[PDB]
Formats: sequence, structure tokens, C-alpha cells
Amino acid sequence: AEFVPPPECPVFEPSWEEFTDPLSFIGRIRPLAEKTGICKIRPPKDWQPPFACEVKSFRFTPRVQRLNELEAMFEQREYTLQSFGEMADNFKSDYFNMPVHMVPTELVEKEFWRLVSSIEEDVIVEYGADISSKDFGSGFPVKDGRRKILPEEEEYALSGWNLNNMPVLEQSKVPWLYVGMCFSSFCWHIEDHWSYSINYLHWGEPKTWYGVPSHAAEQLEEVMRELAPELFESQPDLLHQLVTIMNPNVLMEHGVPVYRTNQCAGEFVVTFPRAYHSGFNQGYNFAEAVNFCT
Ligand SMILES: O=C(O)c1ccnc2cc(-c3nc4ccccc4n3CCN3CCCCC3)sc12
Ligand SMILES: [Mn+2]
Repeated sequence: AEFVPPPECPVFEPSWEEFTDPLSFIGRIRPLAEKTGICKIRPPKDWQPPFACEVKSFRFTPRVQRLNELEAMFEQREYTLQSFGEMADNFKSDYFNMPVHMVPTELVEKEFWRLVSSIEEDVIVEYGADISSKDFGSGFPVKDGRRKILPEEEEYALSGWNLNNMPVLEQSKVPWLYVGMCFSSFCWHIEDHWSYSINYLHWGEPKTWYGVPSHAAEQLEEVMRELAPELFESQPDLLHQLVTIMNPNVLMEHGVPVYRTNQCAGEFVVTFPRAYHSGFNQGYNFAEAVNFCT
């Protein structure tokens, strides 16, 4: 039948007192959030960092994504932020025959998973994924000198929730940028070294997430290995994770607990250690993410 949305993951709305430092806050929500794999954090209403990327010079060549590439078993355009947004909005409004902001998030979700398994329709999108923040700057203001920081921006340049200020060292990395369009996606994966990840949506349409708690990681990997094609089943996990696309209902039918969320502009998503996650974008948006350890 049609897609059944997984239950919603926890959403936290901390006060200014609880919003003091992300490390301590993540530590306190851990008893609940680690049981759901992912969680969403809404900052206080007055916490609004200004977008600090060099929009004039922001040029990139996104990667081509064919939604049904696994069910089928020549694709190779430079955009600006503006020209990519025009292409993205035109694609979505043309696909759904309605203004982009009027398409329900549930409809994009059900259509995405239908297209992923559809053998009759071949939908192709583009994703500006894994763009280094060293190339055109971070979405957050930073004390760098390459871009002037206004007095109203210094608070955000020094904020602990600025992803450039996260601790990224283990015991013995820069944020990445993601320019999304409708149906652009990332498949199921965990982070290197089982690290945390934190993801901020600077602006645009929501990013839809799916998460699995770490206690079900082995269960997910066994389901993924049982249903993956024989050519990819024996591949190392770092390589298999490039094509690990799977409908969440298939995991839920095999007893895997899965949670979902729509990450809206200005909201954080935190993934916990060894919490498998995947998702897709509802439309033209801009996200920034970094891995960190506690
Ligand atoms: O799209 C989001 O918003 C999002 C949210 C959470 N996790 C992820 C992971 C993503 C991803 N797609 C890939 C396609 C090919 C190869 C690697 C890919 N990777 C991980 C990239 N990884 C290693 C290289 C440097 C950057 C970090 S996209 C994404
Ligand atoms: Mn990730």
C-alpha cells in the first residue's frame, strides 16, 4: 500500500537557561534521545543567526541522483545559489502542479518513496551535497577576517551552537554544506567513529529525517544485508553505505524501530552515536552539518 509515516522523534524547545551550551544540553536529553536515535532542537525564538555565506560567489556543481537506481538493476551543470533555487522551485511546482509552499510534507514523503520503488517513472534530481565550508564560507558568522562580522553577528560567531565551535576531537574537521531540492536524499548511514552529528537548517523548505536508535543498529544491518542485492551485500559498510536506500516501512516490518521528523528552517537535528539515519529534502533549502564527539 502507501507509505506509513513512522512516529515522530523527540522535539526539544529549550529555554535560554537550557540553551547555554550544546554539550551539557545533549547530555541531559540523552536518556530519551539516545532511545530514538535522532532528535530535533528548536532554539529560542530570538536566536536567529544571519546567513554568512558569500552568496555572490557561491558556485557549485551538484551531483545527479536517480531515485530508482537500485530498482532498475548517462548522467553527469554548474549553478549559483540563485540559479539552483530557480531550478529547484520550477521542478517542484511543475511536478506537483501547485506552488512549492502549498505541497503538503506528507505528499512529498509518500511520492518520494513511491518513486524510489517505481520502475515505470524515472525521476532524476540534483543535490549540492558535501560542500566544504572552507570553499565559500560557513553559513554561520565566524571570526575569520575573510568576511566582516557586524556587532549584531558577534554573538552568533561565538555561540556554542555555531557549528564551527563544536568540539571535533576524539581521544588518542570542518562543517559541510548541503544545498537541497525536492526529492534530493541521503541514504542510511552512521558516522565515522560512531560520532555524533549535528545539523542546522539555515533556510528553505524542510528536511525530512528518519532515525534508528543505536540499540537496533545490528538489526538494521542484518535487514539491509538480507534485502540488498547480492553484488552489494558483501561490500564493506563504508562502501555499501553509498547505496543503502531502504523504505522505512520495510525496516519497521522487520521489527526495526524508526522515528521521523520534518526539520524546519532554524532548527537543529542531532544524531546520536551509531544511530542510523537517512532522509530527503522537501524543496530548496540550505543545511550545515558537522560531526562531534563527547
Ligand atoms: O543531506 C543531508 O542533509 C545529510 C545529513 C546527515 N548525513 C548525511 C550524509 C551524506 C552523504 N552523501 C554521500 C554520497 C556519496 C559519498 C558520501 C556521502 N555522504 C557522507 C559524506 N561524509 C564523508 C565526506 C565528507 C562529508 C561527510 S548527506 C547527509
Ligand atoms: Mn549523517
